[PDB]
Amino acid sequence: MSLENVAFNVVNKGHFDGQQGEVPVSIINNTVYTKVDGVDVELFENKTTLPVNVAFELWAKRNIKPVPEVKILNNLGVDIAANTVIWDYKRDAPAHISTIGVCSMTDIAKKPTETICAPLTVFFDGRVDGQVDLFRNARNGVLITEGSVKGLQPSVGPKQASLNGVTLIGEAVKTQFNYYKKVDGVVQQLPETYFTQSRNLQEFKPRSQMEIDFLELAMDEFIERYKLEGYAFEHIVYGDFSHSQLGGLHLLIGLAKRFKESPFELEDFIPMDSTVKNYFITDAQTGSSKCVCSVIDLLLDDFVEIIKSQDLSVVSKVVKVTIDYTEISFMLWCKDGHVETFYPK
Amino acid sequence: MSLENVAFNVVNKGHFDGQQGEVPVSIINNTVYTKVDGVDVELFENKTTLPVNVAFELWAKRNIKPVPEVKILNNLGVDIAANTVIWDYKRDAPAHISTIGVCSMTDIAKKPTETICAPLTVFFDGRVDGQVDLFRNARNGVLITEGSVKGLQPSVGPKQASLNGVTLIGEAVKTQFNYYKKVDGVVQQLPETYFTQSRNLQEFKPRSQMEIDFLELAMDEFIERYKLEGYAFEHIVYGDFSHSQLGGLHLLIGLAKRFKESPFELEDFIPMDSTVKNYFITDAQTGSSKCVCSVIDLLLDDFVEIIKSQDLSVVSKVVKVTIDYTEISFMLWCKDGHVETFYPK
Amino acid sequence: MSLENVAFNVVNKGHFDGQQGEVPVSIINNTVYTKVDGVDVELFENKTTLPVNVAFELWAKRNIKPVPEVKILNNLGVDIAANTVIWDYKRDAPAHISTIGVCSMTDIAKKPTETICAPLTVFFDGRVDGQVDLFRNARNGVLITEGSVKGLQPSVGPKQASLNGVTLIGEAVKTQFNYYKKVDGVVQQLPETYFTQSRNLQEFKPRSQMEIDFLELAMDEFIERYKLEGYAFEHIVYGDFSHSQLGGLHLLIGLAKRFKESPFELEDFIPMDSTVKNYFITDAQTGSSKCVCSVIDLLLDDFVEIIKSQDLSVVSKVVKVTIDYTEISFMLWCKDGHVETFYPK
Amino acid sequence: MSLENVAFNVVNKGHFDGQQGEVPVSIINNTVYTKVDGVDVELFENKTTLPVNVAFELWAKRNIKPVPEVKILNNLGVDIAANTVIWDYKRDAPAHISTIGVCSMTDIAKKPTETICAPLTVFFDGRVDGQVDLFRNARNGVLITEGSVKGLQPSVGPKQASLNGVTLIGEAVKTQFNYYKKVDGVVQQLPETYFTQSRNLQEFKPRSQMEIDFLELAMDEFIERYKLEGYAFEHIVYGDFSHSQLGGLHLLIGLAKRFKESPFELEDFIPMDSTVKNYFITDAQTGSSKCVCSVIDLLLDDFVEIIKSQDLSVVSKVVKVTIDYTEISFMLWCKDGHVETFYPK
Amino acid sequence: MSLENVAFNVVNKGHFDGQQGEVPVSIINNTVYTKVDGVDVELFENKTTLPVNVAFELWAKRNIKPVPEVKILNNLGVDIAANTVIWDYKRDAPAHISTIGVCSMTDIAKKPTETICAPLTVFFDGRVDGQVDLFRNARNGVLITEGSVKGLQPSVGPKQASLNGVTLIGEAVKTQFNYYKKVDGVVQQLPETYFTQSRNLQEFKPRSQMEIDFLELAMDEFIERYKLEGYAFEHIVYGDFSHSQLGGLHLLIGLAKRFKESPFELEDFIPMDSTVKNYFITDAQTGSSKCVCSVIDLLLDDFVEIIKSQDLSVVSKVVKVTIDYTEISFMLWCKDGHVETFYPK
Ligand SMILES: O=c1ccn([C@@H]2O[C@H](COP(=O)(O)O)[C@@H](O)[C@H]2O)c(=O)[nH]1
Ligand SMILES: O=c1ccn([C@@H]2O[C@H](COP(=O)(O)O)[C@@H](O)[C@H]2O)c(=O)[nH]1
Ligand SMILES: O=c1ccn([C@@H]2O[C@H](COP(=O)(O)O)[C@@H](O)[C@H]2O)c(=O)[nH]1
Ligand SMILES: O=c1ccn([C@@H]2O[C@H](COP(=O)(O)O)[C@@H](O)[C@H]2O)c(=O)[nH]1
Ligand SMILES: O=c1ccn([C@@H]2O[C@H](COP(=O)(O)O)[C@@H](O)[C@H]2O)c(=O)[nH]1
Repeated sequence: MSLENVAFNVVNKGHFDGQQGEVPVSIINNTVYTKVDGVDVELFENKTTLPVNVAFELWAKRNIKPVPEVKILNNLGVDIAANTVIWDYKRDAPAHISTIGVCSMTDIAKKPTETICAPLTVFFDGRVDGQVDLFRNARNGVLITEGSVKGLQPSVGPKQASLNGVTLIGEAVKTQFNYYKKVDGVVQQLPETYFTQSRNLQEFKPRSQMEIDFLELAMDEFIERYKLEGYAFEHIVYGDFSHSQLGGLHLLIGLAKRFKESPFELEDFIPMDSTVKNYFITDAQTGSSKCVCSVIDLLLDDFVEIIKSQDLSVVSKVVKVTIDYTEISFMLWCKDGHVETFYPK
Repeated sequence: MSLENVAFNVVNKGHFDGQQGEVPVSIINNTVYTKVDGVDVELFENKTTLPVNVAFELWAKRNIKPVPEVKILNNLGVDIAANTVIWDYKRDAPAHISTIGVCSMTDIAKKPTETICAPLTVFFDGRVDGQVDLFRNARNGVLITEGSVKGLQPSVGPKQASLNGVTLIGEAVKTQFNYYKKVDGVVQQLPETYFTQSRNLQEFKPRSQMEIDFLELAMDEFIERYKLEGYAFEHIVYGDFSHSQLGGLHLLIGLAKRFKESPFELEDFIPMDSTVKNYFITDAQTGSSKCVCSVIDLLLDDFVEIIKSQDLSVVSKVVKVTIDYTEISFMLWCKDGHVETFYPK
Repeated sequence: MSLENVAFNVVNKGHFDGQQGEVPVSIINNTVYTKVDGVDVELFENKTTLPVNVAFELWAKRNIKPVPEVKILNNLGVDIAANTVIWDYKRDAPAHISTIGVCSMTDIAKKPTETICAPLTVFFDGRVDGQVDLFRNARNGVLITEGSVKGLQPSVGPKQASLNGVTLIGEAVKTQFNYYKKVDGVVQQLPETYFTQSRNLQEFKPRSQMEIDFLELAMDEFIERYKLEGYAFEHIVYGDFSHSQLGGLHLLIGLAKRFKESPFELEDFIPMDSTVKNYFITDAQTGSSKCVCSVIDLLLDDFVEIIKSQDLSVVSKVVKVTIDYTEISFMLWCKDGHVETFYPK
Repeated sequence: MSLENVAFNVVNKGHFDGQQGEVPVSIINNTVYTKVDGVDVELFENKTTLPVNVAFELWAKRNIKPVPEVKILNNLGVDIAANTVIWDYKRDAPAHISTIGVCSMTDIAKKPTETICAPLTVFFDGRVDGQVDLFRNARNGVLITEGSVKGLQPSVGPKQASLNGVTLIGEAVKTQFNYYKKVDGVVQQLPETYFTQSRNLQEFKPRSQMEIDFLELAMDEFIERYKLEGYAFEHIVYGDFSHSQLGGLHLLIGLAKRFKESPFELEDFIPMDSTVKNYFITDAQTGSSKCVCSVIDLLLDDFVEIIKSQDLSVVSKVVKVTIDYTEISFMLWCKDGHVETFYPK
Repeated sequence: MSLENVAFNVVNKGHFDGQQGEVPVSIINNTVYTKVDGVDVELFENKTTLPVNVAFELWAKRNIKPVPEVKILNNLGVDIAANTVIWDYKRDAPAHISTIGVCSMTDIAKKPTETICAPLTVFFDGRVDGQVDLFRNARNGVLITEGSVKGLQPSVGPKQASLNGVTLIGEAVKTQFNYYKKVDGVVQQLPETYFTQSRNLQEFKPRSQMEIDFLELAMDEFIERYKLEGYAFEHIVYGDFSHSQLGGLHLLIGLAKRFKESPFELEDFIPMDSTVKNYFITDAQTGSSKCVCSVIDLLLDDFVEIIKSQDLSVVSKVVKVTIDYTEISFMLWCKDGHVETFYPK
């Protein structure tokens, strides 16, 4: 292993591919350059808190197959990955602080069977040879596979996965994984869970007829068709832009509908991958704004199921919803048997 | 006050909100990070010339209500703000070098009544309690209010204001201010003035029928309808792209019309907020370019009034137009009683 | 806890003392400044690989009582300290990567009784209340005390200790500790050991009559008086400067004698605290030099005991000597029953 | 003015001398280089908080004649210098944040007669032509001269001054100045004052017979000869190294006597020029140490006068002594009519 | 070749030694670290203008045998070295900008026989096999050897050379070289030359009886013994400290004599190796100072020969003296047949 060999692979293979060779490398400030035909070409700018030459090596060795989105791994308590780097593209940094068998500066072990790895919840990838059996022996672990594992009940994960920073539902490649988890040598039954949909504002695409209806129909028409009167969708989902403080607007599909008609600014003041996102939102059309607007991307059909499964008889309470394998707390406010607002915290 | 408490407020409230608490903070190079669930998340990248921890505190304490655009405050001679930070989003830096009662590293005073503040033109905000009366006592000051001030004649400011970096005409919030100014204890009569419209190229929206006509009609049709023959609109407003040096094109609406049909590059080589902007422009379609193209965004109706109020009998002269409370100099070139060009300097 | 409060303590108490207060702080590049009467004064320059604000906090909280030299702790396998920072003054950095109950960015636990601390060999300091009993309960640990511990046999440590970076034999303060060690809940019997003396070239002071004799007597006289003929002291201790490659010179006292008569340069190319030190040495008088000259500071009486306890009948072999609780390997070369050279590796 | 012209003067004249010319300059990180015969030579490393090219210009234009030590100017309330830079060699930075007529980035005025300079206490140097008369007209100012000023009573300053960072009593050049001060146009009578002597530990030289006696005589002999029994010189001046906490040792001459016999470490944790200095002291011989040891360098004859002019009848009190034109507070502790300790704060 | 292999050699061999291996390396800012037993140890701090990883490689590959001082190579017009790095310890940087066969980022050729090397004056080292014959074939070159070269007349170089930054007259190693030079394929006759002695102030040691006499005798006694009256040694060599501007003092031995009696400060404002050095000198005893004091270190016997070989009949003139193979210009000032001053420029 060598910095110059890593650069050679990046230049010739697009990432670290284990090829032999070296190229000349310059490091100046926080950027790595290589000399290409007499001129310097930037290969990598370190945006991490690691040393530039270390971040470069971890970046070059990132996993380039579809992998679980980082929010899923965090929610499952994954501490470290077995013999790979999960690159966190939202943070432009490794998803995990340490490595196993990846890099001499960051390795805590060469193999996940060493004792130092035993207390950590290690992520194992059943697509790599041998890792399923390592999971059967590991004390703490999470395993994904594309198919069945003998003697283990799977929990079916989300349909989408991350490929080189692109979140997608795979058609030429499988992105739908079974999930398994062990704690202290004991296989866990992962809970029934909803999954977030991981869409974004500018390219929001509906994924069900109900979501199509939400984008196509007027507000009162949609709530009428699906008999959603009294659940405060006008506030919660569509948003209330009538006052200086922006009311509601907590579901991504609701932001998408407003955005497609009228633009607004979202300051992502904690920029990481998480099931619930908090934005400093400023509506450009009205001047309505809100410092902390919590936003979750559930499939609209799923959100309706959740809200229709709540008792509306109490002024305020916390509602727990298992999402992405974690319990998300929602604030439910009601008045006279109707929803006033309902937002994730 | 404390760096870690500022970070706590940013993480939990989107900005500094006076809440008690602390979170762990890392500073590496010119970026501030906080540790969130075992990983570092970037909270702020310093693009200012202040120390990173100082810029972070001023940024977190920026004013998040609608405030006058920085170009107005500069034109009014404002030196410093009373108990707030005006963040200059065009420069990504504070609009003013010093503060009053904001930050221990940058404070020159805790209250604007101290003698050190007397010679400075201090900006007071009548929406904050007590500040109107501070203005009545201050030696040098500018005061904005949303309504009347007893015994003071107001100057009506622009319709738009800046909210979290978004320039807008408020509908749910008031952005139209009265302006007052004192110099050496004496209230000034602010001059009659036009106002720039603060629009941008990509999202340019007409704001009058004349501007609608400009975008909808052909060049000769528009000049004919409003009887503008001989005022060189073909050159000044529409632009002349026939030669290697780009001719004219000095009004934003004229750039907008060309841009909507044909893209071009504008290098903003002095990136700050100012009434007149200078761009290094390169027309992609023709290759016509100009190193310094001065561009002003007046409402088209206002620009027509201005140019029709000039004598066209002289080869060249400087025309003074009060705009944004400042005197803008225009170059007027005429030949045989017609305009040849007319551009701001 | 807060950066500004740490700076307040540094300015007012010389280190972190738990006092309430704050001062204004600036961070620019890798240096921390505070404003003192209108000007900036540097408080700390980060020479560590930690973030500047983190290194500053660990530095301010360094232990300022006599503590074991870092080489002893390393040799004893200490991984982390209980509720203190051992500052490594040779590296100008913390001696240990993590902390317990010191600093939010670096803490792995608030108390050493947490499970995450169990596999680490934690250093406990019996001078601090409660820590002896924590040692009795800890799974892995090293404990120093100034006196007896009930039911535990002590190993008497070196006479000297480090106080604010000053290695000294205490007269007004106790620097002589008893040592105890536990591995997996079992108290260890620490081995019989020599100790290095931790002296330096420029201020080398003899500590026994034999060392006095070495500095005072001529080479042949000293070897004769203590009947050291055939042990190659002429080479090993005095040094051989007759060839382009410097021969021998492996004991600090031998460097001291040459240095007091004739100066030379020692490049400390791995600058850390360790029992054996390696120097790139250049003799200024002769031009004799050697890239790797291993140097150990044993009391001369101790080194004579060691070398007189070796068999000299073999051409070459590795000799193991327990020093500072670790086994130091020496290379022993002999010819015709006499030493040729003998140096630590 | 130009960066490259400044570098030309530095290379050819040792400082800025107003010569015409330019040399090639490179700025990389915080260091300025120039190319000299094909290689880069470092000219200046910025240790200030100013921009590297700005600090370089102020450094090159530093005053290279004898000037008052910075501690005197600070004590006199000087805010800024007229047409010069006082370089603060203890901080390796300008003594004053702003300049007058020195540097375009830092100038607040070109001449001290401008209104912006009126509220500042401006330092004027009577050796420069015209500055005495500027002082007669300035509202706030301090003036030094080498001789009489018509109609103004002088206060005789210290014998020593700073020349290129060297504090000296001039023999070939005059370092003894008259001082004058104006506040709001009114000449002040500067108070009777002692002066500190500005000596250092390693090169401490006695400057009176009493100081000679202190270094030459034994402790009891000296106190006896000058009849100083009961004034706790044994504690205050000689120092008490018998306990873990170092007792007393508050006069530089007392540190000098110990240091000449036995070395110790002084951590200067607030590194600036000031009348009273605070050190984190560790005595190497005994291990006695103290986190905050306040140290003042008075001429011993002066300190005896001060302490013999105090009432010793009270347990504890604050004693005010005018020194370097400022009031220094001393803590006086007495028991049964004798001094227990007496130290500056 | 590889960064990590270079670090391995540095850690294990003190410099680059061609050994196989790798160690983990971190680069942060301008410093290279390696992890040694769980902690980071600084290996190299870049003070050059090259990229940190490039400077590190050139530093590790520096020549560690005695080599000509850089001032000699510069004076001989050497542009580049054949298959080695001459490290310039005065500048802490490579003596030459480019390399031949050393480092991929800096190499301009792998062998000096390539056409790109033909116009450069390449330094060849006859101690390395094959390089003498390369010199016979090179178009432009300088060759040093320890002995005779067939068919070439040598010029005997200085007695001293640089070994790892230590300038010395070798006793165990040869530092006295023959010099040869070729320009456009033609061997040059190097001129008769004096050599500077390369001594320093603090450790100045006389090297002849005349120099011994200078240090031992009083000023008038020495000038009398060697009949030097009228050559202004009182001014030129001893220095004149009677006025605010320091007079004379242009020979290092003269600085040494003053320094041994009385200290002064020398600011080396162009820090590089050169035959003539310019210092900003401040005399601590008198306050006499001079911004540009040119200082040359000739053996006193040599300087007397030079000055006694000048005509003293003219007010002022430039005197050319071949020194270190270059022509040094001296200013000679005379009055009434005696020297007034005589200093190098
Ligand atoms: O985690 C949070 C906290 C607040 N809010 C929004 O901020 C306001 C909180 O009001 P209050 O409960 O502080 O009165 C509401 O508009 C709510 O939608 C969120 O979206 N998420
Ligand atoms: O402040 C300026 C200066 C120049 N120009 C443009 O640059 C050219 C100036 O020509 P001249 O007056 O230098 O000949 C014209 O095309 C004019 O529109 C501007 O827009 N603004
Ligand atoms: O760890 C080491 C390795 C080598 N040397 C010195 O370097 C030389 C090693 O020679 P060799 O055994 O490589 O032939 C000897 O002078 C020896 O003293 C040391 O001091 N320490
Ligand atoms: O400004 C200060 C404060 C304390 N000390 C020293 O620190 C100790 C203060 O003790 P106490 O008054 O806090 O008990 C004494 O040894 C005293 O000499 C100083 O020198 N200067
Ligand atoms: O290259 C130089 C230039 C000047 N000086 C010194 O500076 C002064 C130059 O005076 P002047 O010839 O500028 O009058 C003299 O003291 C002279 O010794 C040098 O040493 N070297």
